Amino acid sequence: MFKPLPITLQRGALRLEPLVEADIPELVSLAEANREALQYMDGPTRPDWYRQSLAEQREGRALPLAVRLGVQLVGTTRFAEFLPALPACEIGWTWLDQAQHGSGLNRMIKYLMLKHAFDNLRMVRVQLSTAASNLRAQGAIDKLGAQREGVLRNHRRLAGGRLDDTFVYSITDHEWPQVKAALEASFTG
Amino acid sequence: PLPITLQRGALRLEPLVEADIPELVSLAEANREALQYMDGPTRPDWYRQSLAEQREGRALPLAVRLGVQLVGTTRFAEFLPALPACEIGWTWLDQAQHGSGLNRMIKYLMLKHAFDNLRMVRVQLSTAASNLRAQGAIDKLGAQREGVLRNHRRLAGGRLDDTFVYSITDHEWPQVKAALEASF
Repeated sequence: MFKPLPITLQRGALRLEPLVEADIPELVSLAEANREALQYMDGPTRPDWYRQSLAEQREGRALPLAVRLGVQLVGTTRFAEFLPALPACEIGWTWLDQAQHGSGLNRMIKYLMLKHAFDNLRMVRVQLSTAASNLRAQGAIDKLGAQREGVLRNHRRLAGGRLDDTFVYSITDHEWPQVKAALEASFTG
Repeated sequence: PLPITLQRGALRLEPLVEADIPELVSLAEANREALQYMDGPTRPDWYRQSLAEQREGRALPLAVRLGVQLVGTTRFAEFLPALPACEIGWTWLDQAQHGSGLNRMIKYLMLKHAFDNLRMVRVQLSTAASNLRAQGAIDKLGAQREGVLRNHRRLAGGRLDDTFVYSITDHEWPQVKAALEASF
């Protein structure tokens, strides 16, 4: 019996709050201005993508989050692919407005969600995955301390519809205390 | 995903229906011993769960018949419609078919349907890291190990275990098909 509940996470001006329908126009618009950075995820420029993340939430298959800095929307991320009997999930489907590319915002987001996943939901496993072609995301997930677990062939389509492989990484609950220590050792006080 | 009938001589795979569940549960209870894991074949809700996913477009569970006789079940699940891709698994057969090769011909029929009818680019298979038997059967299919997912499943007694994930791409399918055919 695992049922995910809505969560807001904060640190300073950074707030992760449950995605609602009233956010979709602004997020779609911001994603479109970030079209070229989104070449490795197919969906964030279409309104349907956010409606389907809300549908999955309605069946308790996801907790999609809007990312705000102060008042302004800045992007999205989600917990998803719940394995309720473990419990396990996946974190990803993240994008940020290019004004935040390289400020440690992405790493702070993964930290907040990882901590919530392991410390509060007692996940035994958090999966992270990305396109085989998305080298930047592979390096950021490695620096998280996740371990690559495999490469799934012909497993996703990029923005043009080209077939790509998927790199799959995970953190287990027993290694999380070490991962957590190293992540918080990396944050500016 | 849509209902469908796959056949090969006496072997027939057809969509699972609620009316088959009593006989399948009963037949698995006669094979209780031979089912360490999985958890499922003795539980009617395990079958109804798969029927429910089918109404949501997420699984295609099949009754396995030899002639008119129900001998087991198997399914397609984990659909990725944009690729398209899926997983085949959740197979069990009563012990009269143990070591008879029916398992591999079932996989042959299912893999044919996924690649040659549905034109999938990826068929996934997986098993517990502790299930050495199922690993050897998957190897002999020619499926290539792709990943080891840690803490990815609970075994029948509840303990955490890793999952070995394998796949067959569409380009490997010709050779997989020929090697399956040669072994019949």
